[PDB]
Amino acid sequence: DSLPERIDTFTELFNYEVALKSYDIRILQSNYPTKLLSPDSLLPQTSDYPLKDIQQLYSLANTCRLPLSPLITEPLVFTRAICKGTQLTPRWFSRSGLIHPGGGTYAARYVEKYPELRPKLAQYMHIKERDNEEDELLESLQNMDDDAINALIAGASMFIEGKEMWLRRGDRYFVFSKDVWQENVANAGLSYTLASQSKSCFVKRGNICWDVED
Ligand SMILES: [Cl-]
Repeated sequence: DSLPERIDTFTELFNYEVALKSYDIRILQSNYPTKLLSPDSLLPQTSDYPLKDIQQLYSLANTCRLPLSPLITEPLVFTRAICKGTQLTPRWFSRSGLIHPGGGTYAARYVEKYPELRPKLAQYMHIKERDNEEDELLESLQNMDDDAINALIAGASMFIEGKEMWLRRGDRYFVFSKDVWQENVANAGLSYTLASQSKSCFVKRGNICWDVED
């Protein structure tokens, strides 16, 4: 038929009423903001901060003995609270950028100093900083590779999370079992390769590099 047309046919073989799970995209967005799912949040934040100011903030946090920069005003109060032992409310976390200029969240660093506030501030931590002390959606999110999580952030058509496949259909994502989606791959006339394990990924849908079968 066509490689891209076979992927359109692939999505039509699914029964979106007998899906193992289903998630409203707007609900998922309010429970998990992008900054708390994104792999870039765990990195030093050189895209939003100048490398020189990141150095000065880290030096102030290491010693506890306020640099002049236009962006470091919010990170500076976090450093003050950490050094002096003062409090920051959940209101503060909800209105912050959530991400510390050195990577990771403000809520995880704060909970490292006050471990008893973990339940109150868990929703402000990155999914990779949470231990899941309460969750099925959090567990699926945590087991997504960087390409699958970034494809969920972007609203991509589909992606493989472990053994299950998530497929978008409007404002929801439907999750299907390994047996159901693998048979549809053969029923459509397709082969797949994970983006992380492929040399070339020219027909990419999320975390999936599609090809024809033989
Ligand atoms: Cl897509």
